[PDB]
Amino acid sequence: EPLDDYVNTQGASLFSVTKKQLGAGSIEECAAKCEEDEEFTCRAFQYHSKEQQCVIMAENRKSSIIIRMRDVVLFEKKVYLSECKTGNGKNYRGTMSKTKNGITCQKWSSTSPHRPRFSPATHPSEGLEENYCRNPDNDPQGPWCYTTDPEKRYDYCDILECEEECMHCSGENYDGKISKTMSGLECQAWDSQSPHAHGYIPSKFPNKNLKKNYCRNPDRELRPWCFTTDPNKRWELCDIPRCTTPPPSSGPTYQCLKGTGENYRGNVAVTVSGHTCQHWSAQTPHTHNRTPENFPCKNLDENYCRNPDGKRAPWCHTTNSQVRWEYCKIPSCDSSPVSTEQLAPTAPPELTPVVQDCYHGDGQSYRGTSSTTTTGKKCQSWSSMTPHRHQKTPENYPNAGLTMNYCRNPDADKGPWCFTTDPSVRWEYCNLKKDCMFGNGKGYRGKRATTVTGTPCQDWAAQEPHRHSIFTPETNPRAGLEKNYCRNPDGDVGGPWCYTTNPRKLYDYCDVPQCAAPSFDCGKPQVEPKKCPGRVVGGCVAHPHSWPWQVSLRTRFGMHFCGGTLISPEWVLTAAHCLEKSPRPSSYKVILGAHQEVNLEPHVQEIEVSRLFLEPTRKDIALLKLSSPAVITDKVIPACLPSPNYVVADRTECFITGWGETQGTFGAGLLKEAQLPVIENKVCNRYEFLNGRVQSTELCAGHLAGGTDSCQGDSGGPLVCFEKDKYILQGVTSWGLGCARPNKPGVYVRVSRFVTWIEGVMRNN
Repeated sequence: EPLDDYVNTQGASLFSVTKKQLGAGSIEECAAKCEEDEEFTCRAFQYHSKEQQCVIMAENRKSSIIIRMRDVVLFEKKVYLSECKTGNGKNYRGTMSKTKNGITCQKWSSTSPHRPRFSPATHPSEGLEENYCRNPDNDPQGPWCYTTDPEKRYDYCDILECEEECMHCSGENYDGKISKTMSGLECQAWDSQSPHAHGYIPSKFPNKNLKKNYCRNPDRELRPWCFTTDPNKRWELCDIPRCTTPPPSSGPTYQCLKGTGENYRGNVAVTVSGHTCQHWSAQTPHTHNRTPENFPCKNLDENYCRNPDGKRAPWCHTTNSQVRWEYCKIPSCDSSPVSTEQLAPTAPPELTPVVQDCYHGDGQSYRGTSSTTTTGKKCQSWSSMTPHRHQKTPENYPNAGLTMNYCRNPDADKGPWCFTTDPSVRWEYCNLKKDCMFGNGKGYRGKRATTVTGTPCQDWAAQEPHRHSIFTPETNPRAGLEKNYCRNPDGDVGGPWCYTTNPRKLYDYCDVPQCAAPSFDCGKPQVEPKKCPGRVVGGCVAHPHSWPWQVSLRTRFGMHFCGGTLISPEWVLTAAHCLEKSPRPSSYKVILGAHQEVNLEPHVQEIEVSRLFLEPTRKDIALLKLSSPAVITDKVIPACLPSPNYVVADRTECFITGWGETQGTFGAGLLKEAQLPVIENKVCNRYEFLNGRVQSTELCAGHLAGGTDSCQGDSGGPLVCFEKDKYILQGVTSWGLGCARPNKPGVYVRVSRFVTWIEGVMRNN
């Protein structure tokens, strides 16, 4: 199959020895454009995917120094990662770190130990690089290394033996082939809209490796697992033949102080706390969670003790119990750690609401990612975090050429860019720089075709000038992408542009401006918005209506406890957890536009939802449809189509609009906010924490480290999809009460389960 040698964690490239450059637009086309040349089997490759420009580097991290950006990808085919062979040799590209007897980096092309068997040029495509391990001479033994010590070579210690169905070395090698279970039942597809309305096809975050249904165990359970086809068993332990080896050697170790702290040679253990601790002859008879036989020979000097994980010191036991997480504190020149890595957001709106007159045209193409602006001010010194707040720093990616005060290419989107130190623009240029649209394509039921080049583009089904195998319009057909009509697949916040009739460049815009849809569009900030990092409970801020997509859901007198969402001139979604108990007549209440509790003002929509509602089954998905049509206004925005058959994104953040209580100032008044991601598929439904206490067909949100759901008042708001570049909809925000309950969010309500009335009544009212 054309896919089965790719596994990468991304964001890198290099200042390589020699370099090469081509183009392509699809993934199967690789099998007729990349492998066909003899020049090398690419030890790194660099396909900048969004604009068909493609690159490759003749040498890699095994021989040269690194660079990084967003969308910049040191692709490394599993051949150059092949820490193995089986049988007489086939793909081995070892790099072995540290043996029983202390071998590490020394080279093939060294004439010592014995008359030179290989050097990098001695075959054109088997990679006889520096020290790095190979099966070259038809010599069938496989794992061995050339060394400073002649004594012996071929034996079954550093010959690793990957029985690939479970753990070896770090336990990351979980790319197994089996799928079967302890019960003898079988496991659900991720590959259709039945039996269940969802799938895990490869265009989602790659480190999951979720191919079809084979064993994935990313958090290392004691036995493998996943979702049974049977919705009664639902998910369960996977079951397999036995395991033994594990083929360990001297393995991995750190070269500077990111490390575990195991190597604590010290002749003491001192702290301010006490006197002395445990020589485990003291185990008589209280057994301890660590004892010396599980550290078999590791410098336990009678018993000056030795580190059991965490950081740079011992923290073991004493016959007293004051604090067991007391580490030793010996004064010495040990170490200098700092916080680390990842991400790129906190971006500015570049002053577009009536555009500040310091930008030109639609930026039709600039030789990579760039269609970018020229608003133009002062650059960031990349050896300081400066100036105004943004989520990450140069010392997150330090080896990427980021020494001196080097101006260096950051994260691709603008083209060659620098963090611009000014309120009018937060990024610009790297300091050594040499039938028309609904707007965003999602279900654009139309057929204009313009470029700024004027006339129609190419049809994406066609193979001249641009070409594809997979990405035919028919392959992604849900509202039609046929013929030479306009389609932005980005649906970009920058507006409609397309992979034009113009060959081999970024895009082109229409001849045509965006027709207006504000305050009825899916959920757009039209004045492009301010943003801040969140990850504080309740709310750091209560902004003047830049969250305008607001309905408040209220008692019979009109006191405030819930929220809500318009979805047409009469259609609405809200919560119901004050309802959700008895099928009464008109008096429970809804307000359309109060960003606040009792403190309304008369510009808000204040015709009550006299015609309350609840489903043919009572569920909190209340379409509190308006009696009348709405009285829409700019600080009171509907969502729209609450559709089934869409699916939410994953691991990234969702959001809720929050009419909850304050915590830390005045006791009542105003709406606050929460940003909150997808939870891992092994939390609620599981043996330890709960054993199945909640009905998982409702949709959640929650961090890797705490938050809320929709609190009081937050309830019922637009259940905002962060998809197709600006907010749209899946379900309604459910209930809410009880602020800040640590790491315990709650319900949001799905539409497909009750669709015959939930999407039914809202037809053309």
